[PDB]
Amino acid sequence: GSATITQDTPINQIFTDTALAEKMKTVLGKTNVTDTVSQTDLDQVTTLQADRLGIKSIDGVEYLNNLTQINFSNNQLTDITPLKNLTKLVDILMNNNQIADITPLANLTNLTGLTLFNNQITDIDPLKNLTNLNRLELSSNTISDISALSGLTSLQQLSFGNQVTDLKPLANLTTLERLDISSNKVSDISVLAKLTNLESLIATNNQISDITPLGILTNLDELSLNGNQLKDIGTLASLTNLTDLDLANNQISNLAPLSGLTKLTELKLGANQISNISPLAGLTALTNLELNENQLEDISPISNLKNLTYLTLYFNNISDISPVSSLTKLQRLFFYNNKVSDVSSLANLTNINWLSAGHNQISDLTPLANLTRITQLGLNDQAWTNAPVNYKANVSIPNTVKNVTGALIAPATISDGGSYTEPDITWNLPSYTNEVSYTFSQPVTIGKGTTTFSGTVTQPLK
Ligand SMILES: [Ca+2]
Repeated sequence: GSATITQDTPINQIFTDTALAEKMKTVLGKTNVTDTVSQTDLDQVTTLQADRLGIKSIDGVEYLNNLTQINFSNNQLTDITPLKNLTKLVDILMNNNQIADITPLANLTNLTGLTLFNNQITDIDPLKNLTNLNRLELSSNTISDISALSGLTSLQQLSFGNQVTDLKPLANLTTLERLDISSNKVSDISVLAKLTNLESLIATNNQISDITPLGILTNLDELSLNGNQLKDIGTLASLTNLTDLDLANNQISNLAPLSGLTKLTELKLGANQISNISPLAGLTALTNLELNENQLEDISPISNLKNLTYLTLYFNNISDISPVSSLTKLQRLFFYNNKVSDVSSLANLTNINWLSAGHNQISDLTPLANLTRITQLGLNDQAWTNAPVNYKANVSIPNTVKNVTGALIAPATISDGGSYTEPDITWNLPSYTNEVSYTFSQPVTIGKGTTTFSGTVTQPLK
């Protein structure tokens, strides 16, 4: 159960990997990799921090019999056979290698922490007797079967991926406080109802539609179900200790179950089917609210959310952005891809650092002029259609497009051979045309944020 050298031996004949030898030379207090070391020298090494060293082999590590902690994360390891007898090991950090075979860990029963995420592990049967584990991190592997976890009843933190469908091996792991099952193939989370000490559940990018198992998990303070197939979230009414909730990328329309979750400070509901946010009006502790990619038109319920610093509303059908004027603390406001044609209500949101409002109907930047704390800005690709007008071989309309300074922005292009003499855009149309149009395109900076303010304007002809 111990590898030893019988005579003093050069470091580079024990640690055959170039990078590891160089590291061990420093650890062992030698001045060259050809210098000899004794077994006594080797016996004094109890921890090894050898992360991000370009190590391809840990050959030699078997002679460090007294190791209790190792970090070989972010290397190029495949074979970990040298660990097989290092039974004093308590903690291993070995994420971000190319390890597939973890059979060498099977007898390391004093392990309490094991980090193996970002490897090429499928078979975790070697973990089954590591019952003193309190932390096990296996995300971003190719695990499809977690049967081996079923006896790891001291686990407090667990993550794994990326093939799992059957979570039933978790049933007896009631010591679990933090679980991350992101990026698996799970639909059935019934077993989670047994994990009543869970405080944090991250279950993103799965196939979950039924969350009724969560009903009794009232110790949850953090929950993420981003990227599933949720619609009915009635169960969440029970989870009154939630402070951070992510339900983005689902099919939710009815937010009433959230209305009593008044300890929420962060609520992420992007990419759902929400047309009404009245149930959020009482959630006044919210600082971060995401409502992008929904069916919103009216947003007046945000008016009471006075502590909002961050707000997303992009990809809705909002005409009236003005409720955001109630949010003095607002720092980031994204509402690109809406129908907003007036930003006058933003003029006093002096704390805004990030304003992103492309793909609206904005023609006049002057209300933004005193937003000098802006450091990121987006104003691309406005588009709108004027009220119809009566054809006319000779047709003329005024330019309304204003930069942040108040200056008119000259058209960049004009359709149907049309021309510009400030402020008039003038066409000569041989015969009847159903529409004419023009574009503008103006780089602009406010504060330190730079963008191009641009658009395409369509003029119907009757
Ligand atoms: Ca927070």
